[PDB]
Amino acid sequence: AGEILIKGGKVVNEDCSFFSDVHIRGGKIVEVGPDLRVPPGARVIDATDRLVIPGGIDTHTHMELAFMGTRAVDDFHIGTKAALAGGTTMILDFVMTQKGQSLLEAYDLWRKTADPKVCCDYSLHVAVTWWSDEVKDEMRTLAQERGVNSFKMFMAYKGLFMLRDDELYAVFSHCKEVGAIAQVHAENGDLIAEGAKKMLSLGITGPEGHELCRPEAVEAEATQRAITIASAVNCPLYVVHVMSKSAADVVSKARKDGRVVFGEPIAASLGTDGTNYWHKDWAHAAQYVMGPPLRPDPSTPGYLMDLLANDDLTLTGTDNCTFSRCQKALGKDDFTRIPNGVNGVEDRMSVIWEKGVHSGKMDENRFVAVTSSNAAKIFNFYPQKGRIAKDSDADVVIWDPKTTRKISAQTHHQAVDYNIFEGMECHGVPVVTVSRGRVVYEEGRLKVSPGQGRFIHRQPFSEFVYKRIRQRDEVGKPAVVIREP
Amino acid sequence: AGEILIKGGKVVNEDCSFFSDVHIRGGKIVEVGPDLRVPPGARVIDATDRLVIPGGIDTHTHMELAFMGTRAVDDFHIGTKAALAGGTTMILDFVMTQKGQSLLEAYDLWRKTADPKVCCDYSLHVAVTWWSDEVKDEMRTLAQERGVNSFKMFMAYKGLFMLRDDELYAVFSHCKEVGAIAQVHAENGDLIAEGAKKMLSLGITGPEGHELCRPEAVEAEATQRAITIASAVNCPLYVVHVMSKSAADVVSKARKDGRVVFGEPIAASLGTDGTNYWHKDWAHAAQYVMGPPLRPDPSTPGYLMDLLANDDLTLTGTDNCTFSRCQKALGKDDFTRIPNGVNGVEDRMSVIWEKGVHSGKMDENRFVAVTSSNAAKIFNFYPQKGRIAKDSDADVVIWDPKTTRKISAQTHHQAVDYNIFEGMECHGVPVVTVSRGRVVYEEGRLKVSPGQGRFIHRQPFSEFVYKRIRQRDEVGKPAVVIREP
Amino acid sequence: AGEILIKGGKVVNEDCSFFSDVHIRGGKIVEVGPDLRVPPGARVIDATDRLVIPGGIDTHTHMELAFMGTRAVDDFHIGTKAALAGGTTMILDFVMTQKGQSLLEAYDLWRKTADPKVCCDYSLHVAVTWWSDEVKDEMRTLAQERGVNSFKMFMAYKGLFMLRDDELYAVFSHCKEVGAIAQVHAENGDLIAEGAKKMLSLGITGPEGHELCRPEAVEAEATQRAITIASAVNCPLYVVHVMSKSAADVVSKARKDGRVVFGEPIAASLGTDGTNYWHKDWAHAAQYVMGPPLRPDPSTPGYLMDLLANDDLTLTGTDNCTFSRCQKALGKDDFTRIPNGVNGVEDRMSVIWEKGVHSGKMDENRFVAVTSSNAAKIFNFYPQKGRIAKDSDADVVIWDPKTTRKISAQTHHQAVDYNIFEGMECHGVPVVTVSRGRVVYEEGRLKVSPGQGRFIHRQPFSEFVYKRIRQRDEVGKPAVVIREP
Amino acid sequence: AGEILIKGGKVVNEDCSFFSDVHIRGGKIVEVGPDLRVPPGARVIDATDRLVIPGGIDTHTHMELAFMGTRAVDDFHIGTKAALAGGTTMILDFVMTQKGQSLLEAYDLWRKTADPKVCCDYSLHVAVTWWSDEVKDEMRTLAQERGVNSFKMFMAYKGLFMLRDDELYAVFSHCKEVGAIAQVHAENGDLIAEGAKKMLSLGITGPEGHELCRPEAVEAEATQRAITIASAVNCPLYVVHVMSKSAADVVSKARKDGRVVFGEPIAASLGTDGTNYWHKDWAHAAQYVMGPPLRPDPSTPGYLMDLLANDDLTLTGTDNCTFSRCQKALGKDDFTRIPNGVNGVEDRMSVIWEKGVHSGKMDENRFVAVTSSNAAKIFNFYPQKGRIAKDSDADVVIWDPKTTRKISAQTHHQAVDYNIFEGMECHGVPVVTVSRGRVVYEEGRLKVSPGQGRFIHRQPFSEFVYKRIRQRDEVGKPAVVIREP
Ligand SMILES: NC(=O)NCCC(=O)O
Ligand SMILES: NC(=O)NCCC(=O)O
Ligand SMILES: NC(=O)NCCC(=O)O
Ligand SMILES: NC(=O)NCCC(=O)O
Ligand SMILES: [Zn+2]
Ligand SMILES: [Zn+2]
Ligand SMILES: [Zn+2]
Ligand SMILES: [Zn+2]
Ligand SMILES: [Zn+2]
Ligand SMILES: [Zn+2]
Ligand SMILES: [Zn+2]
Ligand SMILES: [Zn+2]
Repeated sequence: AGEILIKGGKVVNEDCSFFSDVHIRGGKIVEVGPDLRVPPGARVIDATDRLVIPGGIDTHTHMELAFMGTRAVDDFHIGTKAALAGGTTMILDFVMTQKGQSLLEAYDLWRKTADPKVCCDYSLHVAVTWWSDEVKDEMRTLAQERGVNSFKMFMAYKGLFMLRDDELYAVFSHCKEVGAIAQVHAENGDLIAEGAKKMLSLGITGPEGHELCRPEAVEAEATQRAITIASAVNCPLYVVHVMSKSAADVVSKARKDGRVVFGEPIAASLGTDGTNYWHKDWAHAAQYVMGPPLRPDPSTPGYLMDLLANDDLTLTGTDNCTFSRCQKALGKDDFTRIPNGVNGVEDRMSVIWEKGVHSGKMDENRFVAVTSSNAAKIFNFYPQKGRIAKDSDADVVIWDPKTTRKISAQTHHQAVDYNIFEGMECHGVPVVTVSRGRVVYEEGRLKVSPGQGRFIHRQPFSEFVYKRIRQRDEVGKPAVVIREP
Repeated sequence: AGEILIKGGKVVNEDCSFFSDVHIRGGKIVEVGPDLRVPPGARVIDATDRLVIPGGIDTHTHMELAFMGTRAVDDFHIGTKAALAGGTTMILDFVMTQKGQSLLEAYDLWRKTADPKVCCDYSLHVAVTWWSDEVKDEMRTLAQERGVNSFKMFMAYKGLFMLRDDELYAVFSHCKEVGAIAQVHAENGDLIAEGAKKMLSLGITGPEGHELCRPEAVEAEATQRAITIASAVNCPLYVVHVMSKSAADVVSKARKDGRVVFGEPIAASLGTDGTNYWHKDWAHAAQYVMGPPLRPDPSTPGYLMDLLANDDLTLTGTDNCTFSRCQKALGKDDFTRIPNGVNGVEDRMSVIWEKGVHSGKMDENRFVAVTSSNAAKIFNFYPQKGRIAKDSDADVVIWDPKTTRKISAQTHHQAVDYNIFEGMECHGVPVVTVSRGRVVYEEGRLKVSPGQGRFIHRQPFSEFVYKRIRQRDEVGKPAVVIREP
Repeated sequence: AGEILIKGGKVVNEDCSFFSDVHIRGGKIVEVGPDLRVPPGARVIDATDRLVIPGGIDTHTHMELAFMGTRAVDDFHIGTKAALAGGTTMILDFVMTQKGQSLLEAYDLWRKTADPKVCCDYSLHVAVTWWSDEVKDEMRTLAQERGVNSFKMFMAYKGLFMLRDDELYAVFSHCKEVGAIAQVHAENGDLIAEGAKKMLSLGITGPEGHELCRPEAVEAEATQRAITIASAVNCPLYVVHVMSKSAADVVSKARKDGRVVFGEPIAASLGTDGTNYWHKDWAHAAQYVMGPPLRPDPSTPGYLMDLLANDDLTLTGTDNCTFSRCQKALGKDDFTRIPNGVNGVEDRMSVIWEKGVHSGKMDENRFVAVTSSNAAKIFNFYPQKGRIAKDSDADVVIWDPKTTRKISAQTHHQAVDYNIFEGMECHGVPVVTVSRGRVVYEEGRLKVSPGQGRFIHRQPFSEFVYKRIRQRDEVGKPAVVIREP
Repeated sequence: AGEILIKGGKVVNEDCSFFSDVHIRGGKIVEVGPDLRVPPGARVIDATDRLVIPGGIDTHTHMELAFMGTRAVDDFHIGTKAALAGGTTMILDFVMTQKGQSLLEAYDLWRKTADPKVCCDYSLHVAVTWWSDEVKDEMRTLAQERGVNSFKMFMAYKGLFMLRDDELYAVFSHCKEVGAIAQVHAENGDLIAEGAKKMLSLGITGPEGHELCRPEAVEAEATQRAITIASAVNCPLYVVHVMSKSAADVVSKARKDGRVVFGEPIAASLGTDGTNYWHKDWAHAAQYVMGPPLRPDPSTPGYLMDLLANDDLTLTGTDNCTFSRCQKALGKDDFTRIPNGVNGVEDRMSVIWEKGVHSGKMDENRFVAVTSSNAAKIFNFYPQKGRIAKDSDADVVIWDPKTTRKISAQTHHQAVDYNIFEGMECHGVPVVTVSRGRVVYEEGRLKVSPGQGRFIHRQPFSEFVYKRIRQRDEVGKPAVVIREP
């Protein structure tokens, strides 16, 4: 069996917190309540003075992605181990289909790579990086049979992944038809391409050139544009890696205006800023390079945390896409060649707790919402995950909100040899991680086998995403004026 | 016993909706799950094609209030009956303590009046309409022993209930000390007093004078002021009856800015507008008169519903404070003498469903949040109410979202002889109402006895309200700069 | 000679108003001051109780444009006559170069058509409707030798005039190089194309389909996008025909943010709204059809006037592009075939005075700014026009602000057989119009000859437009961080 | 006579810039034009490579004010000398009438003190620090006979100058009746009083306590409140010393909304920030203390300059109210006793040029608007001052925009022994200052006699301020609905 009783702790769900024990049997939570009996043989995890929360769900990872010449060093095995050590029990990774390549082939290739390696549960989003009848069919198959209800489109990466407004319109229309959510990388790829060309011609080859060629206006513009096209076809939209105040404000305004759109800041944009691109040490600066870039306005991470607290922004991922110091160095003379991507999978939970809960910006319940529950709602497996309740999956973290840990590449479990949060002292430590009903992390040690985690198959038409869309299809149809001919 | 099994319906909570039966025994929900056994003797309510939702909680009523010369016609008995017929199973009414009068006496007087009459559960807020050592002591007693964690302060009603900024500061400080929430009637009472004097001198004695003397700037101003004072003392704030776009925007901005404040639109401001004050029929116009007034900008109710959907605004009441046609007529020659107050207790649920869910602005789950769950969270009895779950109170409504009912003073159960929503066709009908585990409304008929309802005693420091306040007390203390003398 | 002395009136300039006579000799104002001597032979125009203002400058006309199959009925001759009768003494018309056609040929063709016909002064903007080395050269020639410092680009009209973001970037870059201002028609042409296709498939063929296929989000999106690209290249930008609140707000925000951008509402969007597209009479509805469309939110024209008063919006034109009732009827069965364009050249001045000055939104001086002075500043001939002062051109209107005139296609001087402002009672009447130092309109009668007006040759680098751009070129250059290799 | 010909320079007015000489005779500009003849005897000031601009007008000074126990060290003599040396040729100083004291007596006392000492022209605003029939009469006399059209009211300084909302309403009403503009010190005096009491009890006695007791919310709140009351009585309003982003945004929103209100940032809030209150050196920190305080958000001065460039904010003063290092030291142990006030009169022009024009935020013409022209328009002597034109007063500065000067208490002409802009390198130097047609400053040396300057008597109903107010009185009267009784 493996029975666990988590005793003495305070359960924290998105709605409220309460003292109760949690009885885990066979991969599931089978009872939640005060003073539960320890069945003979069951292991007791003593959660006295700890919070018992749903494991974190990272909506946004790229484990071992082949990108910009080289492949990310955190792979599905190490990446999921590092996740677990940081209190994160599921990741959602992007199938980065190449232009002209079958989405089903790319999906198959990702499942073959990840299935034997993941140490925690996971699922996949599929990038739609070109358009045709075939992609159209494949999206339906993915949504109805392969357990994927999220497709990722790019407005940046000109020549590589970018789609133009007419194609986004079509793609978004078909997302709505198959009951998928549309995710977008929202930056203006034409401005980025011109921008970088210009920074290089001016001899600005360092990482400050990377930020200067695509300042936050370029992100805010494409964010509004994506929302507008999606609003025109009544397709639900998800803006991945919101990095800037102005893009966050676009999302905030559109939601207030009743648009079905969700904004996802990431640990990087919540925990540090882009002043690091101006560091005198080139290696240090390059560590932070990713698209969109972190912003040189120091008030950014605090502001994004305030909007995350208030639900202008709704949930978090990390965009974990790591490259070692010697891989980043590929762009020593030209920032367009630094492989883009930062760490976060392991530290997300502590970073958000320290910058969001300890700071007084959000409460512990909103913390659960924005680290697991909302991901489960949008991507369609709530309350199977994201809630401590009978019948839910036993993905559970015992959390110490009072003790601190200092984040350091010297003690972290990620494969990357630096950490963008190097030195940060965070309140909020994952003391014990349970995944699929097994203790996989405790006393600073991991106990898990590659392949122990499972792919989570999801159904389309997630209710949290589609119930308003469908009611608007029914009452928001345009009408003709009846006239004499 | 009275056992009820509600079978075949779809349960709708704030987080998600799911098919399940609900077993009610002894005033409580004792089981929720699929295909439950009907125990011998238990009555089955067939909820096939219906939603099974928590009963509505009206945060804002004034049943039989003696006000402006006369007393409201809907009393605790008829008012709670009408509530039940409209799908609302709890009301929170205001103890309107007079200036210089003991808050404990006023509280006692309200409990004596309401206890033998209420047909559904209820609780009370207490108005703090003057300030002194005695009021200070009485507030502590109310909060610690009398089950009241909400105190109501007025920035309008000059000469009558109004408090100045220094007194609000003190009052708000002491609310924070006793773990109460501060509610405010946010209009500038000095502008209202000057405004009305001016409208009368210009011979504008009709109800249009009532709105013109205190247009929405006057509400927005006092709303910002209340938020600022409350932010200065770190006291949680609740703005009652938000009537206008601009005041709603103040609340929306303050929350985005991380201020602990909640905004409560009411059915009136969600379901109609203030163009009615300009109606050629004086009686018709006077029906809508209340403070703050409904606004002549027709886009108002739709905008307030959009902000309620997005959580800029968080929950709803009705400010039910009804006066018959012949009572309103007291101000035939002078709008300052029309007793202020409109209906809503009965129609709130259908009005919000039609204007909010049927319109596609919010989903059924957000509907439960803004009609019961959030009230229970703020006023500190969740999930005892506001949730369909084992151990919760059996206050449950079987709801038909597809059928319409037309609202009319001819068919309504309120004592008042008109209805501000006269003629409105609403999708969303309460077909069966269960209160304290008894069927009190079914087949258009009420079956309930005055006194059947119970006063709900609450504890202070509601966690949903105070967890951020307390963390800010711990990390947001101002520090001195250490200097050589 | 033709000497005129305008006596007894109050001169109104953009900065202030003052009593003075104005002495006109040889096409120029040669003296302004109190109690001027009447030289023997000079005609006195008695301006007692009248304002003496600079003639209106219409920044935005399409006289006799061949468009959507047919050509506008108001031609350079009738159009300029109608302008004069309405108090407007200069128009700036768009050379609508076709895709692949020489801009110089189109320019020559417009000068040949207009020179022998105009009855008042005029100048030209040139549309850049495709991109290449040749267009690049021609733009330089136009700017340096042909008196044109304004080029017009389209984000709408897919297949016809539309340019993509990379081309706008290049085009805007070259505008900056030649010291021109970039004008943009800011709507998303991909959304319009999809939108219309969809409205037709739903059998919405009436004019309401025209507005519904491109609601204001589509305008606001492209407006932000244009501003962003122009900000990226430091090119000054001008947004023509701002029709909606949301697009106006984009412009307002960008200016507050220090972006060099100007917004131009037109008489149509200041004086009426798009509810007319829903009129039961098809002919009536089609009268209002133009791109972007007038908006069905009735608060629009008032809001645009408030932003024009506050300088969020800076100056006005009419987009005068008129088609008779039988020409509009070309789209009786399909709104995509209604020739787009409304009237305004004649009524602009009275419409803006009535809706802006008489309403109390702006003063008479701001009225001069937004009807002549700012056009002269941006398009680079101030104070030669747009000011009553010694040495300025004698384009002068004697204006009665107190008397009303009702606008009617029955009394107007435009060739079109209807008027979108039909029935409007406007305070503010042009009683006498002086153009090039000659009385061309008085006692309701026109006295002017086709060809009397002159083309105004302008120089590039208008100081009002470029002084900030050039200082930013000097201090806003991006810098490299100096690092060890 | 004293004739001066200023030759070879570029004249810069609010509307445009142009090459011309300026002929000065007898205190007036008597001709402006190219290549003017030098009359025998006239002194030529060679303005080759210089701008010739209207002298600066400082709307906001307190020369030798007795305040908080002691009197400001810059008096009318030294203060006006320092003004002249900085390119400022007029100051408007506040008659600080004490509570219960005759406004006419205070006015007389200020004229007696200033008349024999001023070295440049000046005028006065009168503070209305209490309310009664007598103050009412005195305000009329001041406005009609004493040349004052601006009255200053306080929402801060509880116990000392503060007025409550009902009194502001009355005061603002009477300002409108006498054709005066209402100026307000907009901070919530009740919050300040509580705030400071709290900071002291926590042992925060340093200048950081001064800012922390009244953060920018306290300013923004009172700013909105003042605007609302003034909007209710249709009285034009002027918000003095706007110090914070949020208060500036209130003003910006109200103007966009068509409210007649003007915002005046000062040199301090445009040129430095409130991080200085946290300096380890107490003397340094105390130098910056004034009400409202400078703000610790470093983006503030840049943001205020952007809103000044865009006309959200309209004109500038300095609030010059200086106290020596040993006078500031009066509050060594208690920040409530540091005499409030900073320097600026001398450096305003260079500070604004460097931070506003050199930075690319505004052009030279907007610079003239916000340093002289708008003050002259609002306070009612334009174009007698604020314009280089025939008949205007010869208050003229020859300005070098290319050379820098470093500001230092070691080289400045103010009496105060420190400078809040210490060390700042500003482009933009006043090389020659002409006041009343005499060279009073050249080659770094002053040549002027105490009493040479004149008091400027103004008339009420300034047109720039009142033309919209009066039109709204005529068309914005509320109407009754006509009903059967
Ligand atoms: N961009 C980046 O740096 N991380 C992942 C690649 C992407 O999605 O943009
Ligand atoms: N105002 C009103 O009309 N209803 C209740 C009384 C109040 O709270 O203002
Ligand atoms: N569009 C329109 O209706 N008038 C002129 C053509 C254009 O510029 O769009
Ligand atoms: N406050 C200040 O520091 N300067 C002048 C006094 C005032 O007006 O507030
Ligand atoms: Zn991305
Ligand atoms: Zn990514
Ligand atoms: Zn109230
Ligand atoms: Zn109430
Ligand atoms: Zn156009
Ligand atoms: Zn046009
Ligand atoms: Zn002040
Ligand atoms: Zn002052």
